[PDB]
Amino acid sequence: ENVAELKKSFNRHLHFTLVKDRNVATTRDYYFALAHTVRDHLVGRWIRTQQHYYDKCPKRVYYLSLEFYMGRTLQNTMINLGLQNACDEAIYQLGLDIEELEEIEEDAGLGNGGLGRLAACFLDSMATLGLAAYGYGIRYEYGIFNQKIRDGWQVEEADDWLRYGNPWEKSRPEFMLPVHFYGKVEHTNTGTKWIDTQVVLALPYDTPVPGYMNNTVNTMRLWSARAPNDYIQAVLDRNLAENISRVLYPNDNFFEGKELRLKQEYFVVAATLQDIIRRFKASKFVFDAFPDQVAIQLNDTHPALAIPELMRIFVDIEKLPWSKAWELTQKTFAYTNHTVLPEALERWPVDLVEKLLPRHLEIIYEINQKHLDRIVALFPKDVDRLRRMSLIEEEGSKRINMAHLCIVGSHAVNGVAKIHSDIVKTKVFKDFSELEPDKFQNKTNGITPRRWLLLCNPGLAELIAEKIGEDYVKDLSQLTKLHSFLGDDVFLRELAKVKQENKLKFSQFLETEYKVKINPSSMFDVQVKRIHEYKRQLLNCLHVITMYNRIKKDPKKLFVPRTVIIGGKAAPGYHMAKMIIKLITSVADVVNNDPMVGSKLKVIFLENYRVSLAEKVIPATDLSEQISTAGTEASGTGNMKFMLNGALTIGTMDGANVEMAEEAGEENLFIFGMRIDDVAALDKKGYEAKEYYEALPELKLVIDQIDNGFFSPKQPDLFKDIINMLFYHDRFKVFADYEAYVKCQDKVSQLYMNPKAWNTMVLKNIAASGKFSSDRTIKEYAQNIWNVEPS
Amino acid sequence: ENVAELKKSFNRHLHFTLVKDRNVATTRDYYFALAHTVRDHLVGRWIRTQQHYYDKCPKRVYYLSLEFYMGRTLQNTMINLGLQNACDEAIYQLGLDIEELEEIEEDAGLGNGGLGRLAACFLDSMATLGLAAYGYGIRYEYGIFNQKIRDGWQVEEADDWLRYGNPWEKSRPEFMLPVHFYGKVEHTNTGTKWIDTQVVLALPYDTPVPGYMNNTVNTMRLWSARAPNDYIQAVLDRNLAENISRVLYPNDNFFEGKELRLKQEYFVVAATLQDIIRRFKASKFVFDAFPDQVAIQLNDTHPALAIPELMRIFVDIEKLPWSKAWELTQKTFAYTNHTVLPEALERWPVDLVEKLLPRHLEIIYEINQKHLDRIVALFPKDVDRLRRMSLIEEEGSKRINMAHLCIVGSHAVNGVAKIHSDIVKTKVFKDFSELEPDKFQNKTNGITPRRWLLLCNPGLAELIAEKIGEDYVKDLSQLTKLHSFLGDDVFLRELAKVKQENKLKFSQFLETEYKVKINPSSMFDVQVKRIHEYKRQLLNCLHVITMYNRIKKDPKKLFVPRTVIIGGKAAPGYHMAKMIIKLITSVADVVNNDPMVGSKLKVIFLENYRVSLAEKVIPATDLSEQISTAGTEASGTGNMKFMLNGALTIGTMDGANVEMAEEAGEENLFIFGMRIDDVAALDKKGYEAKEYYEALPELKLVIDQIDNGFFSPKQPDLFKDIINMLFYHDRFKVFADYEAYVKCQDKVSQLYMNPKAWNTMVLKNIAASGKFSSDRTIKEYAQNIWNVEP
Ligand SMILES: O=C(N[C@@H](Cc1ccccc1)C(=O)N1CC(C(=O)O)C1)c1cc2cc(Cl)ccc2[nH]1
Ligand SMILES: Cc1cc2nc3c(=O)[nH]c(=O)nc-3n(C[C@H](O)[C@H](O)[C@H](O)CO)c2cc1C
Ligand SMILES: *Cc1c(COP(=O)(O)O)cnc(C)c1O
Ligand SMILES: *Cc1c(COP(=O)(O)O)cnc(C)c1O
Ligand SMILES: CC(=O)N[C@@H]1O[C@H](CO)[C@@H](O)[C@H](O)[C@H]1O
Repeated sequence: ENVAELKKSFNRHLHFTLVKDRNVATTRDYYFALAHTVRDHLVGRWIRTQQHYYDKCPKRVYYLSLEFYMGRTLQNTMINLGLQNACDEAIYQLGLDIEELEEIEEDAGLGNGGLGRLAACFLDSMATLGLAAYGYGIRYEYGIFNQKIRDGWQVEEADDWLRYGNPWEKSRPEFMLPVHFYGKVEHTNTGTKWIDTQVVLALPYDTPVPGYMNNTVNTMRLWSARAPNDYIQAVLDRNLAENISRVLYPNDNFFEGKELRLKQEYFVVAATLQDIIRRFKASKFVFDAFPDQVAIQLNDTHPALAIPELMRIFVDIEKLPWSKAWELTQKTFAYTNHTVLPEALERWPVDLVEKLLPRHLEIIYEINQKHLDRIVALFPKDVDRLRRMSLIEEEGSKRINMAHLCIVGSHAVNGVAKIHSDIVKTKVFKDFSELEPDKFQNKTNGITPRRWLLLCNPGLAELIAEKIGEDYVKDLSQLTKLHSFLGDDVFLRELAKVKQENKLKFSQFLETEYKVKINPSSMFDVQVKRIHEYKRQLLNCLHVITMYNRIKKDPKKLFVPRTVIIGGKAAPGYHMAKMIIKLITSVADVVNNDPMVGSKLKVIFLENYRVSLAEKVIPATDLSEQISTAGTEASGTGNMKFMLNGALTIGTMDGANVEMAEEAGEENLFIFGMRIDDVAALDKKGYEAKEYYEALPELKLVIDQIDNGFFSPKQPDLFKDIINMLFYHDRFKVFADYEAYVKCQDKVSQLYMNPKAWNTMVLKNIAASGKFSSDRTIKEYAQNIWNVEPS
Repeated sequence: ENVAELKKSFNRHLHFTLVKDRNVATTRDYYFALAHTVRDHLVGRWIRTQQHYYDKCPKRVYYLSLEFYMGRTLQNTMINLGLQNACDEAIYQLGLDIEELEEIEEDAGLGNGGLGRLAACFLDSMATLGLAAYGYGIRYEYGIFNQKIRDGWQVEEADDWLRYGNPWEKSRPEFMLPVHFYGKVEHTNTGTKWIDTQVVLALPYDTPVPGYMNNTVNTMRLWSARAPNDYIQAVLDRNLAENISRVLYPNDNFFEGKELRLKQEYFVVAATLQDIIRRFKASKFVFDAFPDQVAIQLNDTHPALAIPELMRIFVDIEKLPWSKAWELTQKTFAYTNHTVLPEALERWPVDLVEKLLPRHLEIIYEINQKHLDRIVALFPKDVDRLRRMSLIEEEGSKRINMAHLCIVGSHAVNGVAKIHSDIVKTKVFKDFSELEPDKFQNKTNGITPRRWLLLCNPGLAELIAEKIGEDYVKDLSQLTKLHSFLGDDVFLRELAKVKQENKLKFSQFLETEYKVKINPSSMFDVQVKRIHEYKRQLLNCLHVITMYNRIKKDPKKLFVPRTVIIGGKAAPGYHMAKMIIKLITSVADVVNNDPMVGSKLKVIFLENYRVSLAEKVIPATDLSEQISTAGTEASGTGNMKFMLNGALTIGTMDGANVEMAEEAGEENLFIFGMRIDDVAALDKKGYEAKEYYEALPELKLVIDQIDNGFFSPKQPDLFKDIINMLFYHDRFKVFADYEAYVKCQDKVSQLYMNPKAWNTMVLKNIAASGKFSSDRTIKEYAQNIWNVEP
């Protein structure tokens, strides 16, 4: 009945929408035909959901982020709507392979990593929980670049994801808005005027966000820059305004103070706030109840400008008195802190802001005066306190500390993991938290069980549902029921078979994609995340070389075989990250082609790591590498995906790793290396990498091989830069955790030789992953920050 | 496809396609819902038509043009498909106004004027005649600019026609192709290689072209430039390649040798030829029969590069020997000449071509040598003949004469009107026509009766069909049957009522759009075409001022009232055209606000003249101004639209105007002024505008008022530039035709006072318009140049 109508709709779309028949249709046409067939099932509910929010007017949540790492939409939509099985059958009956059609879809890679994926995971949870929430960002013409490996090096290729069209976005021409830039401030008797500005239009594109089996369809609104309204040159120059939403800055945890980036931040903030204000004034709910109807979450400081923009609107446009506007503003905004790394901190030079946003610079100054006046009144003698709490930094050049603007403009500030939120509250912003202790909170990150379990690992989800029901999908805490099977050998072998099939499926991937032959029974050791010195795939590379030498030493020694996979993109300007990639492809080349090691150890640099590819490798993983230096990874989410999918974790007591051990029992994770306190002690005492290289014979060998050209014969000093940083500038102490790491790694393999105990531990991990659902994360945000409830 | 199912489809699209309901839908959503509803009716026939061409493999026609002035598509499609009445009813039942929805659609203004509209009219006729024809152009992101009038001056606004989406285009991703630029030529032992080039991808977008009531749906394929595959800057720099299809050059009859324009020309040529070759090799058809399967018409010299590109492909890629390739090339191409005006002539500097297209420059040189060798062999003593017939001009800087390249690479060359084709053949290219007399031809232009009668003037089409049947739609020569009603007073009054209702409808337009109050019973005097010194709306402006003074002179004099309308866009760099516009808005301001003239004379500068707006004003017109200097307007097509729609013509013996008099009887048109020979005689003898200003008292007054600030008090010398050109540099002799013009105009008004005789003449015009159908034009092209059949 349903299968029949689905095949009918597909043929209808292929004909009328793609203008094709079965003899001339391309694979891309079949994908689009299916996408349209599935898309139609979203319309009724999307209209009803948005209409419901208008009628019953519940408090609305607006997740304002410069990034939304959404991945592919077809499968996700089919699943949340309960149409996957019917569609799978419809496509099969028509003689096609749904998997092939699914591969046609481009990832919507409008994010760099964890930050943009958290936003994506949050949209899915907010819809599944039935909250009146909206995602607001920029519709980048180009997302995170596609990565290629040339002569072992990363090469960037433009990610032209819209070239063939996106059936999942809906232009909303009637809501276009003008955004202002430059110009000059004019203080009149009717109020202050921001005049002589250049205008860039913002056209919003709505993408539906289907809740998991609940008839709710929320919206993700992305803005695209358009020019307003020598002739030829004047028309070509329209490219200049449209360049604002042209490309996503491909840096993870790195502030790049480019003027264009500033424009993107203001662009999305101005369009968004105007749209929210307009929706408020049409709600039939004059802004007294604004914050009882509106909640705006600042995802990192990127949209910090939203604070003085709201004030600008309230004061300059709506004519509200400063005091009242300031109060509403704080009740409206909440700020989420995502990192304590110095290079990620946004500090915009007042000069640049003055030229681009002169009125906003005056507003920020005013906020700062009112702010410092309060502090001067309570702590008179304390002069330096004012210096430390100011939104303005006069170090060399004067600049705005965006993080401080976010704190004073918000009623709630949160970190993303216990350890991180603690550091944010008591160390980094001690001066602020002391004054307003109730302001700072923690909201441990999470991942959505739909995309990261049900979609990416159907085999595992089925096994679990077979044993404990399907309720866990909407309430992952349900996974603890998996404990009852701890001594169940048949279940443990079923668990091990699912993982075995994931590995085989992914092995097929690696062999067609890459030269090398993979040992499907080897242990899959994986580290996939953005290349960073702080995340240390370098430390991992030190271990791979160690295992290499060891085999070369004693060839016939009983060695648990491994397929080591390291994948991730480096920001374009990050030289060390790029050197580390080359170092890894070099090592692999030597290991994979050495006859004495052969099928014992294989190394793969998984290129173009991205959301759709994460969905493949993660379910096939046995060992998840989460080895950042303690105190560096604010939270992490990749660690959670691997835990939910049956992999054991080797890592430090950092970010959310700590809470994973808490939930699963430290004994059921391979924790190692320095802890927050240990890195501190070492810092005070002073770190000298040279000493470990001295003490550690296995390390000295690894290092001498790198620095001598053993892994770059034609370029003997190619890795000279890596050697120098490690010996004289390693802020992340690679050599200091090397011994504990290799020791920890040895124990992992020992446990791997015992299938029954390895799988018993995996079970304890999966049964303990319930806390890491973004459904739980969102619930806490909802009741402790946004003050909202399901609809 | 009746009313109930049409309303159903509309609601379905509004819901699933526009994601709306009746309470939140916008007017734009309603337009799109209807467009999609109508579009669906094209799919079956479009797939079957293209499939038919593959199976039965008839010789195909490819109209290669840098311009396609298509206008709006909804109404046209509804009409050619016989769905207009049903849709009209469906939309009405749903509580909407189809006229309002139709106004939402943007014109597809991918052309400047006559040249691009001729291409558009040809696509409609080729589909109605059932020919296997394709239109190949560039999908400009921006078409001809939208014109605004600020402080009486034209201002240009970007024509962002794709902003909200084009439901009539279909991306054809599987046929994307790479186009090459720059690089360098490498002569090897395996053949010549064009290497180290930069690549720009070309993605084609197909638009259906429905034939009139015949199940045929052809294709118009437009190419869009896309880049292949410091980081941020590198991605932004992708804008540079995509800039190739960014904007239409807004010049009419004017060559602007900009490098970007050269890129556009090669771009469309390279993508098009590769696509045609590929389709040829898949036809199930050896390039021996290539020209028996392919015909490529060069619309003006703009795609001239297609000749050495085809050769490049045949020789460098397909490895054919030069002689064989050259033969197939000539049998493939045919060239159409659209103008004899010097500023429109394409002469690209060999330097620029050398850098951008080094391999094509070598090919053009080779063609020129083989060409001159032939001429040297037949006319040894004649040295200067070689200089005159060369594709290369060494005057100052060396440059390529694109027109000469088109002549030698084509087997047929045609003009667009008898008088023009004659000049092209015997005067301009005498050296070539003498050698190959059979090469040069004429193919008088035409307009499609669908868009230009049935669509734009439903009232007239109905009246005609009521009296002589509907066969005239597909065979306009049928209009001669209208003669039988020449003495029929009731028919003549019915004819006059249709024109009366057009005027009222358009008057509603002019009053809401413009301040002024219009006399619906006044004579609508109209001149709408691109602003050009050669088209002379200036001469027209001299007459308006004349009528003005006359009224001021004798207020109570019996004067047939007029609503004078002049509209058109000036190219951005054309200073004189812009000055003339300002001069016209200035005059209007004075006339329209002068209490002594009042409702006697009103002047309007119809802004943003374009295809959809032509469809409104043309049917409402009584008098059509076709007054270019004799010998300047190669043909004209606006003249034909007005004739088919019931307007009388006042004009010179130029372009197709001459043939209009031939068909309708010179007596039934208001011809005047110098003729081709008269302008020549005056040229030899020397023209001195000062003498007419001397002799003509009415003229002297007009001129003194202009030059003294009567029409620009705050800027007394504002029109100084206009005065100078008219006295010392008027290549188009405005003062010389002024007297004959005003005299001719006086007679027009005299005939207008006699409704029965005016309408009797209009009837003789309409009944004689059959020759000007583009169906007849295409039939002649098909049997005498392309050698193709339905
Ligand atoms: O564009 C059409 N369908 C659309 C269908 C579509 C819509 C959204 C996403 C993917 C596909 C189409 O093919 N594309 C939009 C993409 C782009 O903008 O690049 C590609 C279309 C159907 C049709 C049918 C007729 Cl009869 C005439 C013109 C037509 N265009
Ligand atoms: C038929 C014709 C077309 C012209 N088109 C243009 C044009 O498109 N742009 C421009 O800048 N000038 C144009 N001109 C003006 C020309 O370049 C030159 O400036 C004047 O003719 C010198 O008086 C045109 C002139 C003529 C006669
Ligand atoms: C989850 C995810 C990340 C974040 O990974 P971490 O290891 O937690 O930094 C990055 N990239 C992609 C594509 C992801 O799916
Ligand atoms: C037909 C047409 C033209 C050509 O008119 P002429 O009077 O022949 O110059 C130019 N522009 C538009 C919009 C047209 O419809
Ligand atoms: C170069 C150019 O645009 N020429 C124009 O071509 C059209 C189409 O043939 C003619 O009707 C017109 O008189 C002529 O001015």
